[PDB]
Amino acid sequence: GADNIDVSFQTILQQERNWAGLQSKSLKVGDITWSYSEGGSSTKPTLLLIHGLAGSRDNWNRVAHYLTTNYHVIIPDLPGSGETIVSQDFDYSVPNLAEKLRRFVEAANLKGPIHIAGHSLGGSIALLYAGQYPFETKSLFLVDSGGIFRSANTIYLKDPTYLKQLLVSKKGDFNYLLKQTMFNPPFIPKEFLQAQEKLMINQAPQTQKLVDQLIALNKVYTPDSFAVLTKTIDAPTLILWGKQDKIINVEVANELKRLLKNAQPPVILENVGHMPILEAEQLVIQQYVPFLLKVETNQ
Repeated sequence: GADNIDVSFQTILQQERNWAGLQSKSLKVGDITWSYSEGGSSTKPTLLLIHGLAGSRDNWNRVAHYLTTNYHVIIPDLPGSGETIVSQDFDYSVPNLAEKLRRFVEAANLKGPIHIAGHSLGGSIALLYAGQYPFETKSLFLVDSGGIFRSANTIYLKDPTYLKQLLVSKKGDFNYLLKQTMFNPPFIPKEFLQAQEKLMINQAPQTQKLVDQLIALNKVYTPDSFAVLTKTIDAPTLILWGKQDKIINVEVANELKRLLKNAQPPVILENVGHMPILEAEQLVIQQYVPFLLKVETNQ
């Protein structure tokens, strides 16, 4: 008819980043070409936002929109995601992702203690970063974070081989993934869903490598190992969960609270799944902005 919309999905992503007050940047650090979003004034406190498995920097756009006015926001595409380029034989283990993220923070010249937020696998990376670089970590915000828990009660945590069922490798897989990761998914036009699914299918060989590394990491380390790591983290911490999270059960939020010395009581969002940053961004910001103000005042 007379009202056809003809647009590239990449142009849509560009417009959403602009709406969030972000611009796309690139930085070569060793053998990695990092793709990242950056917003806000360099005079403002630095915030590093870390996405999860098979995600991308754009997962944080809805939340970042509320932070780029008063904060200096940095959102990288991790190896295996978005436009970040790595070697064909890259090491996708969580320890290597945390160490290479530190090299990126250094090369991006983001000095002093920085506020760090992590979603899902991003939360696991944020925890390792906070433990290895405590004087470089101003605060921690864990959104349905991974880890190795005694209170684990999902098939994905009990046997990470089940993470292979969440891989997007063929048409229709993205709809299956959304049904497992979200309880209140946002509005996603069918045409946008299909475009996003295709990008994930293109990254599938890398996601498979990440998953295999995660399976091997879970065989090596235990909840005892995780307790040793969390014992070393003194950073003030905010924990937020979706009550309906099918990937990492909500009981784990209380375990993280018990394990982290300076963690606040967890925020549990009713009718929200594993991705509050896309399912309830205004409710996430309602908690995170007063937390950041409190940490800034106490410093």
